This record gives sequence, structure tokens and C-alpha cells, in this order.
Amino acid sequence: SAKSRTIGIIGAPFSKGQPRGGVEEGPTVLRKAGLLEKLKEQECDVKDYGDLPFADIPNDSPFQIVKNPRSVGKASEQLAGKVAEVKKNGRISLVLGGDHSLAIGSISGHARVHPDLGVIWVDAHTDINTPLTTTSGNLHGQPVSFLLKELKGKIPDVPGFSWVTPCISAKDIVYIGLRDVDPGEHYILKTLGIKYFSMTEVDRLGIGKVMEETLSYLLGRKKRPIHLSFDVDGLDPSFTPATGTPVVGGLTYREGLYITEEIYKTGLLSGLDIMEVNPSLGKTPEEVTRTVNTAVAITLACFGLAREGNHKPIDYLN
Amino acid sequence: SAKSRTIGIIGAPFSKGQPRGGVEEGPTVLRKAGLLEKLKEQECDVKDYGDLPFADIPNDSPFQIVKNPRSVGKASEQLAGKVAEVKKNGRISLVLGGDHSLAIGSISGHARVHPDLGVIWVDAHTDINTPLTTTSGNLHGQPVSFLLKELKGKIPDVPGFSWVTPCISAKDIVYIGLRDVDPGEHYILKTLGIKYFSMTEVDRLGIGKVMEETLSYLLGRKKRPIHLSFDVDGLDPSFTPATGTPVVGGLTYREGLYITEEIYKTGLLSGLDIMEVNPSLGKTPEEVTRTVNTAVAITLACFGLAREGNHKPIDYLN
Amino acid sequence: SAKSRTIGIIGAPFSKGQPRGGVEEGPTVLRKAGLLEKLKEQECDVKDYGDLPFADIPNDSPFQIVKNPRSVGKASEQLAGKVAEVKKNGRISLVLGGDHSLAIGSISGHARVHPDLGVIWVDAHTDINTPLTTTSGNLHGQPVSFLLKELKGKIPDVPGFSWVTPCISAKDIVYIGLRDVDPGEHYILKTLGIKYFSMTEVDRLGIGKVMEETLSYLLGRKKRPIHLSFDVDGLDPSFTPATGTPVVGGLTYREGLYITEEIYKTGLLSGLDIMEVNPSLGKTPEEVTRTVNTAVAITLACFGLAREGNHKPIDYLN
Ligand SMILES: N[C@@H](CCCC[B-](O)(O)O)C(=O)O
Ligand SMILES: N[C@@H](CCCC[B-](O)(O)O)C(=O)O
Ligand SMILES: N[C@@H](CCCC[B-](O)(O)O)C(=O)O
Ligand SMILES: [Mn+2]
Ligand SMILES: [Mn+2]
Ligand SMILES: [Mn+2]
Ligand SMILES: [Mn+2]
Ligand SMILES: [Mn+2]
Ligand SMILES: [Mn+2]
Ligand code: NA
Ligand code: NA
Ligand code: NA
Repeated sequence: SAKSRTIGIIGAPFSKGQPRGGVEEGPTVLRKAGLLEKLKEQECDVKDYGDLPFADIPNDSPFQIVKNPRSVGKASEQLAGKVAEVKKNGRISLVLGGDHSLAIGSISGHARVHPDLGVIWVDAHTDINTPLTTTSGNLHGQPVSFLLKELKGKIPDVPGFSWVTPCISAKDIVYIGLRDVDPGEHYILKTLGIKYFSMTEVDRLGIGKVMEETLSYLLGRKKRPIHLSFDVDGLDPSFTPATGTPVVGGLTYREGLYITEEIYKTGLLSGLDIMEVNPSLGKTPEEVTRTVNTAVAITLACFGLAREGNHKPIDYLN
Repeated sequence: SAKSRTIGIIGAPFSKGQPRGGVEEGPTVLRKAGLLEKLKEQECDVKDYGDLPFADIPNDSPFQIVKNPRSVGKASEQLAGKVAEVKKNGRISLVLGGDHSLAIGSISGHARVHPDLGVIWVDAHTDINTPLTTTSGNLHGQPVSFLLKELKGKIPDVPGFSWVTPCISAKDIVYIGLRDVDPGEHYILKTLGIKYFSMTEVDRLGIGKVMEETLSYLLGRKKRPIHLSFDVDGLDPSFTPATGTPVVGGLTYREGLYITEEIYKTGLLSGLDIMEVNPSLGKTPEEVTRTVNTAVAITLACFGLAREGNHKPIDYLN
Repeated sequence: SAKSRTIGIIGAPFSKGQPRGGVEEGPTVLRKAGLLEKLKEQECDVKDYGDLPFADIPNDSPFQIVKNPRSVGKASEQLAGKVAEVKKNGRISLVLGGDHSLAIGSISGHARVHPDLGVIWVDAHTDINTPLTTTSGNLHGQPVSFLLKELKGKIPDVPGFSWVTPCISAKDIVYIGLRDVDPGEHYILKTLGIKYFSMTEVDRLGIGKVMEETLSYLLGRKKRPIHLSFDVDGLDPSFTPATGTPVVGGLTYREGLYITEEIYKTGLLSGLDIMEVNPSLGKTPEEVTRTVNTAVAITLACFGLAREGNHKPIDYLN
């Protein structure tokens, strides 16, 4: 009913931004966990736009060392179109991933409708390698480079990405959670003057101050739509173990909920990505459920579920 | 010897405030863990008033959906009498639970002797459902409603509770740890203007600031006796798993000790409840010991055990 | 190449400061974990001075209740000589322990070259029992007493320690992590006015403020060399389980990295001890690797590995 609780879900069952099979099941496991029902229970208007059908691209040889470029490019192109449709329908886009390369499409599509958007990127990694700085060639570690205006002339013409137009400036993104940043990525971060809170900053300041500073930075001048791109590897693997690039020393479950509670309360959440859940990578069934349950919790916080409690505007004592 | 270390232990082996058998063994396991000996080792004057004999009440059909009302009411009536006796003996009452419905008796009895008492309630839950807002009917989720003066006309005449006189005002209680609050409960919390620190606040402020604010709020105007009612479910289930209503994202072991260290240092601790330890609910024997050991640690902190260390007033270098 | 990254490694495979066999394997497991290679990868100039050969001292009966005094005294004497050699070579000494009694030699040797050094002691314990206050007789719980000038006349003539000259004053050491302090030790701490941050302080202030205060205290007046003596039991046993005197409620992995990141950034790290890793005490092989991996991580942070990332002074986009 409220704008902050009016939602369009998009499943993006896609894995070719990285090597490990299984992340394409993220949308299924999150749905099976009752995500849609649980959103409706907390007074959300929820429309399911379904799972995007990503067509196989059998002929997709590497571009230099960059892997599956055409598949990744097309999946993001399709996703951009669907996100823009959801935004034009007046809904918060909720993308269930799928690997993080999809943020190229998610943010691109969002920005077509709301070009003034600000991005909060919750991740152990900066995901800001270019096709030339990457050493893995995995496109889930490169999405931010494709989106950044300052980097336009450093991105080669990669097959599958001719549709991309960089849509955010270095000032329009804040990182939270960083703890495994490649040297080239660190160079870009410092060269461009991008705002970040690595785990060192979170330890120094506390998540309270991190969020105050994050939101003041993005929203101080003027209010604008927020895009939250949440890689579950941002949280410590003790919370989200079933993911492809875990890094110890992460955000706690509490910190994850704080981040998302605070974002919800701005009333400005406009796009959300819940990325990199890979149920095939749980060592045990409990590791899977633990990961999926945490992802659902984070998502519910984004749409108003508060640890202090919630109530409808009625007299409960009558 | 010191007033803050002069203690009267009361076992309250009672479970009928909630469904799960086993919480009636809390006093046994805590005693078996060496709680009394360990208190004596840290220079406490400890008198054991024994385990209260709660008589079976075979005829105890629900009041509307409220379960075991007469059993719960009588157990709390008996406990109130025993707590008041301990307080008149000049001792800090230490109630070993048993389920949290017993706080009706513990706080009531305490307040008979010290009507100016302030309550700190450490819990994942507010325990403030009335007999009419509850959906579970479990009385361990309702004790605060029976104690609050503002709610007198919203509590029906429940069999077993005719002896109850509400003894605290909304201003005399502070919650710490909240993370699973029912809608009706949240309505009451906001309507009455009760001070609380949900996990969101603890994340925002840090436990340091939470305790400073808690104690300033309760003790700023004037010093008065403190009643600490500690539900072990306030701590994350990674610390206290053997409990009936666990909720993830809880207070850490460190935060639990900080809370209780700070309360100890006021010199004003006057009543303590250590509630909801249920050894039957440990998945493994280690989960039981982990839970019991944490409860003992928390309790020892309440009576002066400090992480920085403790020493007698003698020259240790001579 | 940088002074803060120019290192001399000393293995100290020694266990007789305490009862448990296995801590003498610390240097082996840390080396086997790739510590030296990993230091070189982050642009350190690393010289390996090898493992010290500690000769068996078969005739070493207790001094009162103090155990293996001659063995412990000689091992520290040898280590002092080697540390001083490394310091005269212009390198940061990196002592791989081995039990914490070795800090007598490590700090002594360091202070021969840099008498103005300041010590940061990361530990669950104060390790400041004298031969007369100790109740265990284990010399790993006494090193600080031998080093402190204020305690000279309280240390008896223990066989093996006639070479020791106390080299630090009470003002030159800061403790971080304390949570199991003996009464005599607490007496010494308060009598001498030693700066400490027990876990209570870390909880109160946050590790951010703890480090700011620690470094301001030691370096405010004037810059001087820092000696970090890091007992892995300072970290919670969930992180470093394979150690002889674990105590729950410890520093987190994140807090450990924060401490060492901040120390690195002063440019003043001059001596480092990584102590009490005992692979024989892991309940499982994973507990061993977890402990060793954490120790390596802590060590790499000391020599410039930063969670925000690191890069060489080149243009990565060219
Ligand atoms: N920086 C590494 C890791 C990328 C991790 C990607 B992510 O955050 O989306 O899981 C790479 O370029 O391959
Ligand atoms: N609010 C729920 C849960 C109560 C939990 C009670 B407690 O905190 O004492 O374990 C109920 O009314 O049943
Ligand atoms: N205070 C105890 C414990 C000493 C622990 C030593 B350590 O910190 O180096 O492991 C003793 O004197 O034996
Ligand atoms: Mn990512
Ligand atoms: Mn990542
Ligand atoms: Mn309770
Ligand atoms: Mn509770
Ligand atoms: Mn030590
Ligand atoms: Mn120690
Ligand atoms: Na990831
Ligand atoms: Na409970
Ligand atoms: Na140790």
C-alpha cells in the first residue's frame, strides 16, 4: 500500500558471470522459503513478474580472458528491460539472483527511469575490475566498471555489452563490507574517490555511524531513489555460507539487518538486488537453509520488518 | 559481606507458563553447575531458600485461550511471598527459573518491600501481551501486562491472579534485546511510551551507550533498587541454545556480561531472575552445558565478577 | 622495501613455560601455512633467521612451585640475543612461538637496541604473576613481572634468570583483551597504574576507540618503537581454538585485524610476537587450520595487508 512496500519481483536464474553452477537456483530457493507470502504478511503490495527466461548462448568464447561475455551481456540486457518495466509500473524492483554480473542490467534498467539514483553496494568485494584488470575473467567481479561514467574509455568493446551506457558517477555509489579487494580495484577506488566502508571502517566506527554517514552522503544534498545491491557474501560465511566467493570476517547478521532497516526507513528504496545465493554450495542442508533464511530476513527488513516490532494503525487494546 | 553481594537464592522449578517440559529443571542444572559455590568464592554471603514446592493443579482449564492460568497464578503468588521474605531479610533475591511467567511473582514480591524499584528486562521478547492480545495463550509471554499500572483495566479477571496488584508504571521498566515483538505488544510499547533498546538500538549505539542510557534513565532522578529480569533467550542462541523461544541475532556473550557488570557496579541490584533455561532442549549435551555455563557467568557478573579481575583488600605483593 | 615491511623471522619452538606439549610446533605450522611467501607477496623484505635450537636442560627441578625455570630462562636468554641481532640488522623482529614465557627474551632483546620501546600486549591474561603470586607455577603466566622495573625487588633470584634486567616501566605497556586475571595480578595492575582495556572496556568503547586511546597513550608524547606481543588466546576460541589457555568471550577476528591494521599504520612496529599456537590442541584438523590461518592473517595485517585493499605505485588502468 505504501510506496516503500509496493514491489515487483523479478527472478534472474543466471550463473554465467562466474564458474559455479547452482546460483541459478537462487530465485527458486528464495521463493520456496516463502519470500512472497512473507512480504504480503507485512502489508506489501507484491507483484511477481516471474523468472526471466535466459536463452542459452552456445557460441560464447572468451573475450581475451573474460568468460561467457555474450551470455552475461544478454542476461543483463534482458534484466534491464524488465527492471525498467517494473519501475514504470511504480514498483520497487526486487531482483532475485543469480550472480552479481546481473547488477549491470538491474542498475542500468533502474537508471533508465530514475537517472538520479544512488547505489549502496553491500559486498566483501568491490566488483569493479574492468575487462583489462580482471585476472579471473569472471564477470560477476566486474559489474561496477561497466556502470561507471569515469571508466567509459577503459572498458573495451566486449561482445554482448554494446547496449550498455554507463549511468552512475563515482560519487553515486557507497560500498559497505569490503575485505577482499584486488590491487587494480583498489587503484580504481582511490583514483576515483569512491566512498567506501571496508570492514576496517565498520570496526572503527560501528555500523550505526557507517549508515548515518552512508545515507548523509547519498541523500544530504537532496533526496533521490536508492538502489541496494546486496551480495550475500557481504555477510560473514557463518551466516551465508552457501555462496561462491566467501570471505571470513564479514558483516554480522545484526549488521545486515541494521543496514537494511535503515535503508527502509528513508522511504527511498527504489531497487533491490539479492544476489549470489548458491544452494549447491552448502556443505550441509542446514548451511543452505541458514543462507536462504538470512537472505529472506535481509529482504524483509528492506520492506519494513523491524526488530522492535510492527503494528497496523488500529487500537490493539480495543 | 557487601550489600551488593548478600544473596537469597530461590529455586522456582515451574514450567506451566509455556508448553515445553524441561524448564522446571533450570534450578537443578544451575545448582549442579556450582552456582552457589562459585558465588561464595567471590565473597558473597549466600543463603539458599531452597526450591519452591509448586503443588499440582489438575483442574486448570484454559481461560479463553490462556493456558494453565491457575497453576501460573498460584506459582507466582507463592514466589511473591518468598521473594518478599528474602527482601525483608536484607538480601538480593536470586530467582532461578523456570519460565518467565514467574516474573509476575518475582517483581510483585520485590515491590512489596521496595515499591520504588526499576526493572531492566533482558529478552528477545517484550512479554507484554495481555490475556486478550495473546495469540499463543502462553503466560510466559504476558507477565509485564499484569505488572503495569497503565494496563489495569485491560487485564480481565483471570483465575489465579486475583492477588495481583500492578506495581510498576510504564516509566519504571527498560527493555534490552528485543527482536521478536508481536503487533499488539508493539502497540502497547508505543502507546505507553516504554523505554526500550531493541537489537536495532544496540546495533546503532553499542552496548556501552545502551547501558549508560538505561541506567541514567532509571537512576538519574534518584537512586532506587534495580530488578533485573534476565531471559536467557535475550542472548543469541549460539550462546544459550537450550531455551524454548530462541531468536537469532541476539545479544552476544560479551554484551550479556557488559549489561550485568554495569548493573552490578551501581550497587543497586536488589532482585534478579535467571529465567527460561531448559536443558531438555539442547540438541546435544554440549548445547546444554553451553547454555547453563553462560547463565552462571551472567549470574556471577551480577554479583561482582569482573572481566578485568577482582582482588581482596590486602597487599598481594606481601 | 619500506622499514615497516622489512622483517627478520625467528622461530622459537619452545614449550616449557607451560604444561602442554605441542606449542613447540607453532613455528612449523605457521611456516607450513606459507607465512614467509605471503609476506613476500605483500612487498616485504623477509629474512628467515631460522628456528632457535633450544638445548634440553634435563636437570631443572622447580624453584618453589615455579616449573622448568632454567629451561625457560635459557630459552629467553637465547631469544633475547637473536632478537637484538635482528634489530641491529635494521629489521622488525617476528618471533613465532612457542609459549608466552618467550616474551621475556623477545622484549628484553628488543629493548637492548630500542630502550624507548612501548609494548602492546594482546591476551586474555595479564601474564604478570610473579614467582611468588603464581599458583600454577607456569612461567608463561609470569613474563611481564620479570620485565617491569617497578617489580624488581618482588622477583626472587630464580635459576635461569640472572641475566634479566627489567627494561620497561608500568607506563610503557598497554593490555588489550583481558578477561581472566588472577587476584594478585589484578592487585599489581591497579597498584602500578598500568593502562588496560579488558573485554569490558572493549565492549564499552568499541575497538575503534580502544586503538585510538592505546596509540595516543603510547605515542602521544613522542614517537617510539612499538613491540606487539600477541597471544592467540586474546581472540575468542571460536577463532583460535588450538591454544592451551582458551577463555570464552574474546576479541573477534575483525577486532584482531583492526588492532594490527592500526598498529601497522603507525609505521612504528618494531617487534612482534605471535605466541601460543598449539596445533596438538585442535579438537579436529579444521580447528588447527582455523587457528593457524587466523594467526597468519593477524601477522599479515601487522606488515600492511589491509582489508580495504593494497596496490603498488603504478597506474593500473594503463
Ligand atoms: N575480485 C575477484 C572476485 C569477484 C567476486 C564477485 B562477487 O562479489 O560478485 O561475488 C574477481 O574479480 O574475480
Ligand atoms: N510473544 C510470544 C512469545 C513469548 C515468549 C516468552 B518469553 O520471552 O518469556 O520466552 C507469545 O506471546 O507467546
Ligand atoms: N594466570 C594463569 C594463566 C596464565 C596464562 C598464560 B598465557 O596468557 O601466556 O597463555 C597462570 O598464572 O597460570
Ligand atoms: Mn558481488
Ligand atoms: Mn563479493
Ligand atoms: Mn521472557
Ligand atoms: Mn523471550
Ligand atoms: Mn600470554
Ligand atoms: Mn593468555
Ligand atoms: Na558474491
Ligand atoms: Na524465553
Ligand atoms: Na595463551
